[PDB]
Amino acid sequence: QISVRGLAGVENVTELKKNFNRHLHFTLVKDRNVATPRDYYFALAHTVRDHLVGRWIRTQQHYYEKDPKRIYYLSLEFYMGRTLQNTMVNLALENACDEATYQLGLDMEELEEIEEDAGLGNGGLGRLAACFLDSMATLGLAAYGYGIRYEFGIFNQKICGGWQMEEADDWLRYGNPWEKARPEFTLPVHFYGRVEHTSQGAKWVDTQVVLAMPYDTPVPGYRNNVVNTMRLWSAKAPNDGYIQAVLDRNLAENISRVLYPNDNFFEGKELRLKQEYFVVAATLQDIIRRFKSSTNFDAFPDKVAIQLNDTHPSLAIPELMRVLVDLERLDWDKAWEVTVKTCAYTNHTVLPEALERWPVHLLETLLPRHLQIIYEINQRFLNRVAAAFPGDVDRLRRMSLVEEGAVKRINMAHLCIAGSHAVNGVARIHSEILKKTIFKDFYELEPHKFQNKTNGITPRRWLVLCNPGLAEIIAERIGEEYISDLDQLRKLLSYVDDEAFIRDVAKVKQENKLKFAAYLEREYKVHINPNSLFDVQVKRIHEYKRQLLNCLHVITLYNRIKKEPNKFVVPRTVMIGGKAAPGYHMAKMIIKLITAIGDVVNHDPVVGDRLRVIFLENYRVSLAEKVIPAADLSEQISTAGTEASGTGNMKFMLNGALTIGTMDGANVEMAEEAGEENFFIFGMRVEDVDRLDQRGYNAQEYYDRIPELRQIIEQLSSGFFSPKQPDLFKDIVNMLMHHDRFKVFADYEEYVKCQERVSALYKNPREWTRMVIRNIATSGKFSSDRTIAQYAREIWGVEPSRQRLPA
Amino acid sequence: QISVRGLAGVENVTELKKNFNRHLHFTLVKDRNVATPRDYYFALAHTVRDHLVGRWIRTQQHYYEKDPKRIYYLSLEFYMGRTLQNTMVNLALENACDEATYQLGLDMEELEEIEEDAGLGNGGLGRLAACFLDSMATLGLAAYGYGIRYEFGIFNQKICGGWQMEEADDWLRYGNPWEKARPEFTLPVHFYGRVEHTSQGAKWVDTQVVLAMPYDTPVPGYRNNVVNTMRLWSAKAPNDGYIQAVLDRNLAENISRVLYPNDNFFEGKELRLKQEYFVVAATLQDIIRRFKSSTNFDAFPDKVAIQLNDTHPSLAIPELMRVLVDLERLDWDKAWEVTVKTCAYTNHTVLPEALERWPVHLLETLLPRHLQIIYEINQRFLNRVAAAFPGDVDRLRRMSLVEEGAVKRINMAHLCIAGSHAVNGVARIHSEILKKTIFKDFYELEPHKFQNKTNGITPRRWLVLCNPGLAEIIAERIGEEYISDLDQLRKLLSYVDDEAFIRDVAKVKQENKLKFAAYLEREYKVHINPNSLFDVQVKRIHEYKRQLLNCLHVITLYNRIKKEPNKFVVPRTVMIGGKAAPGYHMAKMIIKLITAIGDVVNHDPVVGDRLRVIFLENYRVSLAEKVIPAADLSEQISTAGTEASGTGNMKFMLNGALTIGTMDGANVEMAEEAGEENFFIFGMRVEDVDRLDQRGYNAQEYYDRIPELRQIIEQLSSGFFSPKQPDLFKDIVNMLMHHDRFKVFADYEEYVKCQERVSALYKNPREWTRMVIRNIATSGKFSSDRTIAQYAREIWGVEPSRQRLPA
Ligand SMILES: N=C1NC(=O)[C@]2(O[C@H](CO)[C@@H](O)[C@H](O)[C@H]2O)S1
Ligand SMILES: N=C1NC(=O)[C@]2(O[C@H](CO)[C@@H](O)[C@H](O)[C@H]2O)S1
Ligand SMILES: *Cc1c(COP(=O)(O)O)cnc(C)c1O
Ligand SMILES: *Cc1c(COP(=O)(O)O)cnc(C)c1O
Repeated sequence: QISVRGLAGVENVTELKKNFNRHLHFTLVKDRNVATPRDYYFALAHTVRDHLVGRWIRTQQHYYEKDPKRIYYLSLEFYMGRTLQNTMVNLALENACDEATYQLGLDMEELEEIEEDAGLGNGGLGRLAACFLDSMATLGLAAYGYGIRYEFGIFNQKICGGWQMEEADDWLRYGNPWEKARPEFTLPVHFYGRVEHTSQGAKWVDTQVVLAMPYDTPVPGYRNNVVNTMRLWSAKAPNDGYIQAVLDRNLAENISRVLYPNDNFFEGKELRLKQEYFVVAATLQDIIRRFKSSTNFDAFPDKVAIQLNDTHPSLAIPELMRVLVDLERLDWDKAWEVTVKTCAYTNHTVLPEALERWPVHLLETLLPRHLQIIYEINQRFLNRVAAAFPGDVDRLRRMSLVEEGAVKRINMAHLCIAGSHAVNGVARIHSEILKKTIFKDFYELEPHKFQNKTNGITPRRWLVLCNPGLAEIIAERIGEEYISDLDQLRKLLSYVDDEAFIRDVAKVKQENKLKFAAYLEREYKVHINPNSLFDVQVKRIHEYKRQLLNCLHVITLYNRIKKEPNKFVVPRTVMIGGKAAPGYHMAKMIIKLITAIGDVVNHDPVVGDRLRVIFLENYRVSLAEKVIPAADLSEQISTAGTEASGTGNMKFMLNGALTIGTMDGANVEMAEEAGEENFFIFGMRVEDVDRLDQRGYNAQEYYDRIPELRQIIEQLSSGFFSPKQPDLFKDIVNMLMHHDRFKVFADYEEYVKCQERVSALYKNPREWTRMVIRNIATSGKFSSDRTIAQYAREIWGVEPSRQRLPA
Repeated sequence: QISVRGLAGVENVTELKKNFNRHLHFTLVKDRNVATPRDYYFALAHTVRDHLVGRWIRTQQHYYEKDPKRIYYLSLEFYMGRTLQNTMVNLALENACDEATYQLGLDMEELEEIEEDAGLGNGGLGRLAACFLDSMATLGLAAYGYGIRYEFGIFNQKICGGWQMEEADDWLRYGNPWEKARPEFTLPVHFYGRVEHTSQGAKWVDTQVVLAMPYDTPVPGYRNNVVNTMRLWSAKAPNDGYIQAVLDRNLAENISRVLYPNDNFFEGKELRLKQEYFVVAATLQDIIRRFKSSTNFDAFPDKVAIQLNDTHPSLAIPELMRVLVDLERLDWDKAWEVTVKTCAYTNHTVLPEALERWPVHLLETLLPRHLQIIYEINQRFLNRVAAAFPGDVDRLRRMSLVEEGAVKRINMAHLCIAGSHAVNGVARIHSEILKKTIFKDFYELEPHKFQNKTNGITPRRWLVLCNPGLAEIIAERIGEEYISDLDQLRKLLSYVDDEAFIRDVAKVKQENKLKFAAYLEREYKVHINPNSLFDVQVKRIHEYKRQLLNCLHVITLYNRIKKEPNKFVVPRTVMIGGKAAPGYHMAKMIIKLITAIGDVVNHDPVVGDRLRVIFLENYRVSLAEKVIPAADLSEQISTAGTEASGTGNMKFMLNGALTIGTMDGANVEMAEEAGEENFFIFGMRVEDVDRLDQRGYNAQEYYDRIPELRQIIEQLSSGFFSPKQPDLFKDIVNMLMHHDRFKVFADYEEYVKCQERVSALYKNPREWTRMVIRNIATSGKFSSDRTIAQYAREIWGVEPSRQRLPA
């Protein structure tokens, strides 16, 4: 149908139909009379998977022959979403499969909806790892993603009576056709025990053993025949009254059972620590095995890079030291040099509650030898600090890996900086914040370590896959090369006055909105005006992200309409979605507030179809692929200094929405790329937030001086949005008035004014679309191909390549 | 190579090689450079599995079109063993696959050894169900085996310091290529809750739900293109703080986690009761669904037969009543008629400790509605008894389903008899014992219900598969038809004086013994004389089976040699193997005694290679396939009246061993078929045991009057076989002298004398072999094809067929 989806060659289509029928018969053991839509999905998945296999085997043997430096991306989260369409896109099989399935009397898009998301992440950090794997494969890097194969991923969210309920995400229930179990590469992981000091050195003994069984998933590059591996570990009990002993195997296997559902919040639970060590211990043995199968560990950093995704895999540092010192018998100083040159650390947030600080008593019991190694690292590190800054005793305590207090804790971020040759933030403003505030001491000691690597998103999933209509009209003008060279979108600036292109851009958006409006009615029986401005905020629910600020604007619009009902206003559909961590009460109250506002606004006859408020249930990767292409306005409204980067922001920019946002995270760079005239910027800058903190934030001041704000708070308190439970939102009001860390009231006036300017521009379709074209055209910097190329050249010391392997 | 293994056609071999390479590449994602022997096994298994699929689909659609009466064999155990070779044998693919793999540079027998046993049974009862599935498919019956897919089967036995250690049988670790998950047929099973009585009847409410997910395994008939299904249920939690809630899903899923390892012993544990209801509830819903997809339940017994394998699935009776009365709204009397005509019950033992008697308080809590239905059944049943035998109040209490006492219990055997139209024992003597003793009251009320169905074994697995050499020399004389018509072996009687046949029979045995003697040295580094008489007792370790009587003989032989070292004796290798239930102390002591005797006997220089005692570790189906063909003497020495049938006995008879045995179980019929002159019969008959019980068994009498026996007991007590632990076997001696339920001493003299006659005959190879030929020739009755044909005609009301479906 459309060119960017590839060729539907007669032979290809014939062969796909044949192999589809083969799998339906031999693999699924079905015939067309009893086959369910799910059977058809699986037959297609197996058919597409067959085309990966040759390339996968050839890629891995190519790496063995050439022996390039290997990149190991360690993460507790990989938010992959669905795999079928992505694989077709990267293998240029989409049109052929569409044709093949059409000839068999099937609708391929219907089959695609059957696939479960691989929801092995919480949000942005997990999704970044997924985009990164795609870009590493597309750039021909010998890269491996290493993580945990959670039996249960991020919970499915149901909304009951306006409240979030959590349901287990049993994503493996029907099987996963993409993974290949590799039980032959099973490795032991040790826990507990004690340290014995001998003549030959330290020995870690009397441990409990859990087995780590790997499952490999292929990661195809974009039309380059490279297929890399994501290896995820699953916990298995070793095979050594009777019934209870067998049942108790569950205890060991619980390590890989479930993803911790906390976004930007540290929970110091033992099971989480076990997960972190489990992935690190299994992965490092695998790395070392692969390295030896190429004694001389001097060359280890030349053949191995380990990227630590946040501090979650920080135990890699002392584990690598443990193996090199206790098992390989290297001297400490040599082992340390190898470790530092091998490891690099990426920080993803400065929120204090997100920082991992593990109680010493936990490490003492679970990982006694690692604790010893951490103390040794700390002593040697602090000796360097003392030598560089003689007499500065407070710096010593500020920089220590060990935090003193009620309970002693290890600061894992400090461990990561000490043990890595490179430390990066994920957007320019964030990386500057790291050097100026939380890691200032470390920057002063080792400034060469500190870098920036601004985040990105893969344009395969986030344009070609989710928005083929837009990909096509772009390709019609500038060709297909931009899909793996997103900077080429700049060429679209010469079409900003092109009447045909303006018309096409606007038509594609309208089509996307109609499709999404239909999806809502079918799957959720809710009716929306497709001619309204689609105002979308989708991301995890958190105070710092300020869904509450959005809520205040929505209530402002509602109150203004009620005050002057017969005055024209630009119709809006305000869509908010995202999951709250199960134990985060305020986030759950925010979800309830949004639905409560919807209940009032959506049933007020005077409002009509001029304002609608919808809570998008179960926001996840597959839903992002639907809603983002349909959005007109992207809400990126975190308090300045809190969103390290954001990546949702980049997705909306690429898909033809305009952005209303603070100068926070990557928004700063997005505005810089597009021009501030083409961005709806409002609110405090970081410096303004600092000034307010110095004199003290008093929310009452804003309440006292802004009558429209006062009205809203009075409505909330009095039970306007909760008639039968008048005090339901008192916690929200109390927080806003007395304990608001994120200064919601301080940005309210500028936000509302800025939103009026959004409405003004939307009334002029042509100028709206021209500004959109200016955004899409300057979105190139935010390709994860650019991000990964920078990691490769500036941290890993390897050169990317766009050359293809033989098919 | 040999004809009974089928044709190796050039096209077949070419196609098998092609599909093998296809699976290695696409299914296993390997190439020949990195492929492990296990990968090669899986490639072959998938290749052979492909040939089942068409036949499997066609068989099931054939049953749908013809709508024959369906047979449902309900069992908690299916001891399947390995599947690869069996499938090849039944599809006539063995030689073709051997050729194909040979041309690829692989040894097929080596690949076969990689497959794990499906050890979903304890021993004889579980293996009977497996043989029965094979025969039902071979006889073209529309039959389904229904059970539980245990994650862990019968434990792997290791011997450490002469003691049994148990290891978890993680049989699914590398995957099971034979099964197909059918998540679309998942069914809810209910537990706990309470009964509510309404105007519309009883309602079972507030239950906890566990999901039952079926996995289907194909069961191929012998070269008839029939492929039936064994459906095994796996327990799954439904999808509805957070972390602990997810982890607690394990509790529901524990139902299908592990096989209870008790052989002939009832353990009244709640988890076991849950397993029993789980299989029954899921299976009956599946049966009813299939029945409705052909309201009028009058025809239910014409289209459905349910065979209860022991009392383990006895809850089928009240569950069927529950569904018919509570859900389908049939009146009680009609529901009962349907239930009785649908259900039939097979009793497998009379040992009192094996009988299921469930505490009422357990049923009350777990299955409150079933308890109510059981009481109602009991009241109506006892009203019939009272009417038939007026005034006989003791009969009423003897026949009650409810047993009074300290704890009230339900007698599940009584429930089964009341609710079934047919009750059978498993050998003629056993069925007579049922009518004369334990179910005498029931027989008097309903004599028409009571039947015999003498057990059998499948000659596919137990001759063609495990002993191709013997199958071939038989086929050379009388053709191949005997493999599905075992009565044709009678034709071998006309070769009993044929010098060539005598030579061939003896050569095949010698070859089997050499092969097994080699297996011992390779896998267990133990050296045995292959010219010795192979004296084998393999079966679960139990007092009633009297491994101890064997031990007494072995020590007698040893003492006689030590007394007259330079006298000639027929050399023997005495092999004993089998598992003990983990909580059965005496059985574990027996294993320790056997190894302790071996330690002394095997290292005594004066004995030399004249006597060896070996404990066969980890006795299981795959080991039975090796040792049984190598055996000369089969030990079947249970106390008369205790072994309901035995089936190991039949396996040895078919494979050219002579039998030393009591007149117990099927031994009686085996002796009857072969002639008592061709059997080594010894010991008390049932009537003799009864006489001894009447006057009281005094073991001291035998100790006092048999000096050879006295010496052995003195050796045991004094520490001759345990120097460093002199009193190790005091429990054994104490039991033998004072608390021996199985009268070991009473059969000692006759056993030893009988064993002397065995040795005498073995010294005359020609006459030994002629007697062997007379056994093999009369083994036809003990084909499970004969057994199943009798079930079909006399219980299920269906006609077997040897006609083949189209290929
Ligand atoms: N636990 C986190 N989750 C995120 O999304 C974080 O990482 C993302 C990827 O770098 C960033 O874009 C987000 O700003 C940050 O909150 S940190
Ligand atoms: N729990 C049991 N295990 C058996 O082997 C039993 O059933 C077999 C099959 O009918 C019989 O051959 C055995 O004699 C009997 O012990 S009963
Ligand atoms: C991109 C993405 C995120 C991150 O969005 P932000 O707005 O940057 O927080 C979260 N969840 C999903 C499902 C995503 O696709
Ligand atoms: C046949 C068989 C049995 C039953 O043997 P008996 O001697 O009848 O108790 C037990 N275990 C296995 C593995 C078998 O193959």
